[PDB]
Amino acid sequence: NRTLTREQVLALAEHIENAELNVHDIGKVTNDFPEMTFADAYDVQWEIRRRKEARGNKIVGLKMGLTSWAKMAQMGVETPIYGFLADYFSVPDGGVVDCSKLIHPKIEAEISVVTKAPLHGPGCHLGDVIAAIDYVIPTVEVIDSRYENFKFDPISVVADNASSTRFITGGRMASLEEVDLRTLGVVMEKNGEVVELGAGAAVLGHPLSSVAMLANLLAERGEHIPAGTFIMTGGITAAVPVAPGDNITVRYQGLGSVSARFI
Ligand SMILES: [Ca+2]
Ligand SMILES: [Ca+2]
Repeated sequence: NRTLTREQVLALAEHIENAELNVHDIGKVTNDFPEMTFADAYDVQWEIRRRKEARGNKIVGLKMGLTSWAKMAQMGVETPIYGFLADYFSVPDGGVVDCSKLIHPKIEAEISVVTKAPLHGPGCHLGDVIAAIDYVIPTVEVIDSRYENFKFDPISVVADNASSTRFITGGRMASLEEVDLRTLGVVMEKNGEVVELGAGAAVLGHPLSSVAMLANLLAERGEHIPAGTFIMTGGITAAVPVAPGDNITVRYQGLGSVSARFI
């Protein structure tokens, strides 16, 4: 289920990573490799991860994309996608984000978890995930597809590390006992204006399901979710474009807020 030669995987990873590192968009790689499979794309993504680890970057978490059934159906895929988070993606609450290093960023309000027990697929579901959750963390992702197109293409997006670029953690880190992740409300404010509202249920119906799906996806490549893994479970709100000069704050009910300023 792979159509790329290894040379192509390596060349694509370099090409796609450079778009991120050098802050410029590129054509969707499925335009030059229309037969690219998800296995191909994950090979490319994991190769980008390897490139980053090889230069000393710590991989500090994972994120989940396409965590909406409606969006999956629209894309004609049956599962979400994942990407990894590198250490330098991290932005502190209230932190300043330099858009000169970004292409056309948007933010998404998410709830992250840190696990305290290993999780694996296949066949992982909500019930298997609950005991393994240590705490939850309000997290705003900054996504920034390195592709210049308008169509979301899941395979290219996977190769592009699911458009990962920054994540902003903040608010209170709460145990699962304190939080109903389905009804967890978020309010995204941009420049003083409420621009998106959402509830955790927007992530598959239950954000923790995203963790189970991640375990299942990782299991396809013979990986799992080790205890202590930080996982951004998916966009609760529609993604909101940001630009220099923007200030955003996302309030999480009962868990404080996550803010960032863009320059
Ligand atoms: Ca996201
Ligand atoms: Ca805050």
